[PDB]
Amino acid sequence: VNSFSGYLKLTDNVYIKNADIVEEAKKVKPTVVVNAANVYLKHGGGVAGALNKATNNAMQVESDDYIATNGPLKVGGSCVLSGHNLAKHCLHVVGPNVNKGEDIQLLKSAYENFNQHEVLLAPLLSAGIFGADPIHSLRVCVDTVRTNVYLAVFDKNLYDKLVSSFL
Ligand SMILES: Cc1ccc([C@@H]2C[C@@H](C)CCN2C(=O)c2ncnc3[nH]ccc23)o1
Repeated sequence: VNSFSGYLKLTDNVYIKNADIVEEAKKVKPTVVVNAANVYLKHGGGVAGALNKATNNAMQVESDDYIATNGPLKVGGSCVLSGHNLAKHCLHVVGPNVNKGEDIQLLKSAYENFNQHEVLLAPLLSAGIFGADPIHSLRVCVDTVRTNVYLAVFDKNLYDKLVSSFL
């Protein structure tokens, strides 16, 4: 039993809710919140900008030190950093950004990072300002992630479409 509330169950291990991931993280304090990161960990907008704003920019400060030491992530890759006031840990995962021309096949590699964590609160990777079809992202999630994932979808209209079209 865990504290996630109000989710629709899609499969054995994937759950979905119309929610603001920032507000959901603030209430649940999950072990892991996933950030929709880029390779530079520049948290300017979308989910990343919102998560970073909620940490009062502490996420960005920590991320800049990470990059200065380690260099950029790979598209499809991830790193574990602090969850600050939102979660124990933040798993920064880089899905391909279609608006930069990155290969959508890398979306499966991106979701594979979730399998290193037993339970996660997450957005749909490569959705929103990353330009991919969220219906496709949900399909890849379900077919790739084997651990327990709680997906927060900010847009109510999109949430209803994802549910109604789910196979
Ligand atoms: C066109 C459009 C607008 C928004 C989005 C994306 C994808 C859709 C499918 C879900 C919501 N989205 C997020 O990025 C998101 N999700 C959860 N919590 C968030 N908090 C701040 C942003 C945010 O796409």
